[PDB]
Formats: sequence, structure tokens, C-alpha cells
Amino acid sequence: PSWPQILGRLTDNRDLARGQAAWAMDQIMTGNARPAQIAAFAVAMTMKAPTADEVGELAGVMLSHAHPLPADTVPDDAVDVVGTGGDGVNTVNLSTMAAIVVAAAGVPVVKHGNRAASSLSGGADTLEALGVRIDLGPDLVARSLAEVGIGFCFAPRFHPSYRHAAAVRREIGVPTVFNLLGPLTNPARPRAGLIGCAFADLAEVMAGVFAARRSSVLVVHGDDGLDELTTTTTSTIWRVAAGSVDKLTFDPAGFGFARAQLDQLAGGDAQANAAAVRAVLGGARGPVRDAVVLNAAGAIVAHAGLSEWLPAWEEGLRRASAAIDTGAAEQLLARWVRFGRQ
Amino acid sequence: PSWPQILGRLTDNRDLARGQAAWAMDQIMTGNARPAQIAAFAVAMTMKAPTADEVGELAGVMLSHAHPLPADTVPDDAVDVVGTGGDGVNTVNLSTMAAIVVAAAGVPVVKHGNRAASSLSGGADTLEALGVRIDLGPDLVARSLAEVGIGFCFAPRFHPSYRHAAAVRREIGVPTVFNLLGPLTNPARPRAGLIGCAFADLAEVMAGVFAARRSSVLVVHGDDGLDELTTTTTSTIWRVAAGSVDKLTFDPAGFGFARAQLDQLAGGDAQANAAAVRAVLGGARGPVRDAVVLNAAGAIVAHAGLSEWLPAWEEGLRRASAAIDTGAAEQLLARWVRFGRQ
Ligand SMILES: Cc1cccc(C(=O)O)c1Nc1cc([N+](=O)[O-])ccc1C(=O)O
Ligand SMILES: Cc1cccc(C(=O)O)c1Nc1cc([N+](=O)[O-])ccc1C(=O)O
Ligand SMILES: O=P(O)(O)OC[C@H]1O[C@H](OP(=O)(O)OP(=O)(O)O)[C@H](O)[C@@H]1O
Ligand SMILES: O=P(O)(O)OC[C@H]1O[C@H](OP(=O)(O)OP(=O)(O)O)[C@H](O)[C@@H]1O
Ligand SMILES: [Mg+2]
Ligand SMILES: [Mg+2]
Ligand SMILES: [Mg+2]
Ligand SMILES: [Mg+2]
Repeated sequence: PSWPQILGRLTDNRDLARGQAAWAMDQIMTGNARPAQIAAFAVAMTMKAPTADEVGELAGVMLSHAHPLPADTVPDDAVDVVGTGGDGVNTVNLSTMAAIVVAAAGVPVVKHGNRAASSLSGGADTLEALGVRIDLGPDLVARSLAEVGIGFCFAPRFHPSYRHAAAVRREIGVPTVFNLLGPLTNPARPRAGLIGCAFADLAEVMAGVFAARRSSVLVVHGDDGLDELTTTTTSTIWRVAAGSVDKLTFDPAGFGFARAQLDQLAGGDAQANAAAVRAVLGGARGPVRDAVVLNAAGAIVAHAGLSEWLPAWEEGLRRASAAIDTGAAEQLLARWVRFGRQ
Repeated sequence: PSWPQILGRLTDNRDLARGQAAWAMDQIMTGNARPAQIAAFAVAMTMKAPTADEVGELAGVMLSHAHPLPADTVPDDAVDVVGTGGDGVNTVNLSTMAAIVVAAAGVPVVKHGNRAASSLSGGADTLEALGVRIDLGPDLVARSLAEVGIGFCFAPRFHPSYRHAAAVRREIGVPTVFNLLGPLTNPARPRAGLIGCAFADLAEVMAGVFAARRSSVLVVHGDDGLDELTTTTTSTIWRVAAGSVDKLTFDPAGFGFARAQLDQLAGGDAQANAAAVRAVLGGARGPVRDAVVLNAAGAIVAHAGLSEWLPAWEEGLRRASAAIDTGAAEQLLARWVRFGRQ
């Protein structure tokens, strides 16, 4: 394989041969690619329209180079709650809040996360502001998961070889196929998740990658553009189960939720967003709670799919709400903060 | 304007707004674009499908930054004979040989040229092997043109600010929109030309750029893939005159030209291709001579267009053949060599 061969194929609008995307990614992640080659590949793959096979190869190479969690430390039914980001709306940290609630309902959560790329405060930034340790390596994430019920895998900590693509992605600015990879490369490799996708036309491709792994995942795109299940309108859900992908539209009104305005979900800096988390876990009613409960329920539905759509959602909403109302979610965050200080 | 705005528009498969392509090219030419940005732009422009407007903007910026020739030193009827290269056939240097013959026939030639990128020996390489000084500056090119009847503008000498782009292009190794720019950026700005294009689907775009300038040009693509008028089969000609383009099919059988095999036009290294030039100029009969006379005639037809198709060709073929047969073409090369030495 070569860069002229692979780039030529992509610029002729042809799907790559098996292994070529993987060759390319490994060149990038071993530091052997020129910035121009990285850029050309990212842009060419994006404009050609990447396939699930190709994206699966890219994610596969990343996982092959990632720091793994130690053996037998991740429950077979662990779940992720994470998105691509890049929706350009700068909301409160819905995945992060949902993840805490889900863990507090008793579902093991091993969350992939990162700092913001465009938003004011990313999930890692807000957790940091809350006193949660976002710097833990493999051993300690495994202990967090065992002792607290949730572990946070800070992406740069687990994916140091991905640094080689970092400057190039920033310099070109524009989203590419690489913006699909975050949720696909959780180093603990949980088999269930509620996965946000900001890019409506590529969500199906992400879903295809999870289907090839036989993951139980809901890939979600709010029809208002959010990489979350939204409360302002319907959401599109690519449901992944038993290796197949089913496309659905989801309306929260079907479960008694009132329509919200997008500005009701607006975020701010790390301190402002940390305060927003504290308010929801404290039992404040309103639009931010509703969106958290909705997304937590989605994660629980994905979890249930590891082993029907309507009762699953009803049970998910019931469990997410109870996890907040009992105080369990607020207590879990406190215990998480205390685990880190120890 | 910004790289994210422009790259975003292109990856959305949208034509650029007026002036955006020029903005981008000026950033590249001033050393202000990162290699990753250069590469992203080249690839995105190529896959979106460039317009004549866009390519014209890129060319315009290069000419703005190029070393010009001194005022009133280029004849108003000067002609170029040059192609994109990149046809992957590795032939003898047909444009270079044609240019010498055309000049010997009395048509002033200010040739844009460069070393090979893929071939074993490009026009510049073969001229160097013949003893011609290829790297002369504006003042001396102008003197060459007046005293010898031909001048050669070495692209890297006249377009020093293009070095950032040229480097990225070698790194990604695949043809892009930038491979159209050579024939479009002759620093002497001749108004006529015989212009080869290796890319059949983009020749019409090149022709459009020349039309906007109201040049008299034949943009040519051999139906065997050559960026030259071929003798192995028919050629497509985008004839540019009166600011309009019309596409023609051209068969040299109509002028008594026998079919050649592409193998008979095969080239080698600079010394072998220099030998091929000497052989043609020395009056050897055969497929190479035929191909040279045909392309020489084409340039003379373009020159005439600055002012009927078939009579123009007949006159061009007669003048080309005679320029060789009288030894005028051999003697002009000898004078060209002496000029550079003295
Ligand atoms: C995967 C990943 C690993 C290491 C660094 C980065 C980084 O870019 O800094 C990274 N990217 C993401 C990580 C997550 N994530 O959830 O951990 C989400 C999105 C992205 C992204 O760049 O689009
Ligand atoms: C324009 C130009 C200017 C400076 C350098 C280069 C280079 O790349 O080295 C260059 N490119 C070409 C120049 C000519 N030319 O006729 O002088 C022909 C083709 C090309 C090309 O790369 O496609
Ligand atoms: O700056 P952006 O590109 O817009 O990304 C915003 C955040 O979304 C992603 O994580 P995640 O879904 O886990 O965070 P969340 O809690 O805010 O939803 C990403 O890792 C960022 O932390
Ligand atoms: O390596 P390549 O990409 O295949 O290009 C072959 C040559 O063709 C172009 O010039 P020109 O038309 O003037 O040269 P010629 O005499 O060989 O036709 C280009 O500048 C190269 O010198
Ligand atoms: Mg999210
Ligand atoms: Mg989000
Ligand atoms: Mg040529
Ligand atoms: Mg050629």
C-alpha cells in the first residue's frame, strides 16, 4: 500500500480495498505520515463518503494502539454514554449527567470522554470542575468502576498515539471522518451504549460499525442538530441489535414530555455547567432534568438490549427518575469525588 | 474568509463564492497556509469539481505573485506550447520539440516549462541536456526572445512563491486541481497557445480559463491519453477563439498522417530524449517527426487564430515541415545554446 495509491482511489470516488484504511490509520498513529497526507486522507475519505467497513478499520487501528483496561475488570454489561460533539450548540453536558444517573441506577458505566473542541465546556472539563479525577490510568479506572460504579476514560490518556492526527485536524478545522471515531474507540470496549452523533448523514455509518461488533447501541441525532436525544423536537435513532440496524424516529411527547426551547438547554463555562449538574442531581425540575432523564433512559434501553421497545423505555425512564429522586445520583457523584481524593 | 469557511463549503460539495479561491491561493502563495490546509484545499477542490471561474482565480493569484517580463518585451502574438504532463505514458518531449520548430518558422515562442514529475525526462530536463540555459530571469528571457526567437520561463524560477504548494503536492502524490495550473500561469502571458491536458474531464475547464482571457488556444487531449496532439488515434480539441470554446474531434489521417503505435513515441532519460530532439531536427523521417510536425502545426494554427480551420492547418504543416527541412530548426537550437553561453 501507499499514500498515492490510497489517496488516488479516494479521489476517484472509490471505496478502499480491505485493509487500506487500516494501513493508513496505522501509518498516522505510528507517526509515519506527513501532515499533508493526514489531511488529504481525512478530507478525501469524507468527500468520498466513508463506509462502515472503512470506519471500522480506522477505529480498529485506534483500539489496537490504545491502553486497555486490565483483564476481567470491565463487566460484560458495561455501557457508554458519549457523543461525537461538534453540534455547534454549546449545551449543558447531557451525556455526562446521563452517565451519572445511569450508574446510580445500577448500570455499570465506563465512559469515554474528552475536553471540548468547540463548546465552552466538554464532559471532561465539567467533571474536572466537579472535583472528579479525569486523569486516571487503566488500573485506577478499573478501581473506580468497581468501587463507585462508574469509570471515566480520558481519551488522550488512553489514546496517546492519536496525538499525531491532532494538529492536522485542528489546522483544517472542518469536521471529517475522524470526528466519528471518539464514541467508536472507548478503550474498555463496552458492548452497549447511548451514542450521540452530530452528523445526520453519518450516524447510520457509526451504527454500522457497532453492528459489525454486535454491540447493543442506540446511535442518536436530535432533529434540531444535537448529538443527544433532544427535548425540543423529535430525534432520529439508529437502533443496533443482533448485528442489524433499524432507523427510528423518537418523540418524547409520546412519554409525556413537554417540548423545550433550545436556549433552555444552553451551557456556559466549566463552572456554570458544573453548577447545572449539581442542580439536576439535586432534584430541580425543568427542561435540563427532562433531557437528562431521557438520555439516561436511552442508555438503559441499550443496556437491556444486551439480553420490547415500549416497556424498555418506560422502565428506563422509571429507573432514571428514581435514581435522581432517591438522591442516589447526587450521592454517587459525591462518592466519585471522594474516591479520587483517596 | 477563513480556512474552515472555504473547506467547509467545498466538503459540502458547493462551488465557492467569487473571490474565495483567490483568497485561499493568496494564503498559500504568501507562506501563510499550513501544509495540512494546502492539502485539504487541493483535495477538496478536486473532488468537488473545480469550475473555470475557480481555476481562473487560482491562476490569477499565481500570476500576480510571479516575476513579470519587462514592459514591451513580449510580442503581442507570442505563443506557448506546453502541457500539464501527468499522462503517464513517458514519451519524447513533443511540446519542447514543437516549440523549437514553431520558433524557427518565425512565430515567437515564450514557453513555460518545468522538470518532469512522473516522466523520465521533462521538457526542462531535455533542454538542459541539449545545453540550453533553462534558469534565466525576466531580463534575459526577454533578450532570448528578441535575439533567438524563443524564450523559456522555468516555472520554479518565475513562481518562487509556489514552492509551498509544489512540496505538498509531491507528498500526497495524487493529481489535483493544481495540476491544471502550469499551462495557465505562463509569466509572460502569451495570448496564444497549443495546450496539452492529460485530464480529459478537466480540459474543458482549462479551455474556459483561456476563453475568459480571450486567448487563442487549442487545448488538446489525445484519445490515447496523451497531453499532446497524438498520431496513434484521434484527438479532442477544445478550440478557444473570440472568448468562446467549442469541442472538436481531430483525426490527422485527414492530412495524410499514418497511424503510429504509442511505443514508437516512447522516451527515455534526458540524454536519450535529447538525442531524439537532435534526430528530428536533423531531418530523420518517422513517427516522432510526424508527431512534432503535427503539434508544431497546431501551435501555428493557434497563432493564426489571433486574427479558416483546414487552410490554417495545411499552412501550419507546410511551415513546420519546411522549418525542419531547411535546417532552420536545427540552427535555431544551436543559436539558442550559443546565446545562453555568451
Ligand atoms: C478519540 C480521541 C482520542 C484522543 C484524543 C482525542 C481528541 O480529539 O482530543 C480524541 N477525539 C475525541 C474523543 C471523544 N471522546 O469521547 O473521548 C469524543 C470526540 C473526539 C473527537 O475528536 O471527535
Ligand atoms: C506551475 C509551476 C510553478 C512552479 C513549480 C511547479 C512545480 O510543480 O514544480 C509548477 N508546476 C508545473 C509547471 C509546469 N510548467 O509548464 O512550467 C507544468 C506542470 C506543472 C505541474 O506541476 O503540474
Ligand atoms: O466541543 P464539542 O466538539 O462540541 O464536544 C462537546 C463534548 O461532547 C463530547 O463528549 P460527551 O458527549 O461525552 O459530553 P457531554 O456531557 O457534554 O454531552 C465531546 O467529547 C465533548 O466533551
Ligand atoms: O512528468 P510529467 O508530469 O509526465 O510531465 C512531462 C512534461 O510535460 C510538461 O511540459 P511540456 O509539455 O512542456 O514537456 P514536453 O516537451 O515533454 O511535452 C511538464 O512540465 C513536464 O516537463
Ligand atoms: Mg454528549
Ligand atoms: Mg452534546
Ligand atoms: Mg507537452
Ligand atoms: Mg506530454
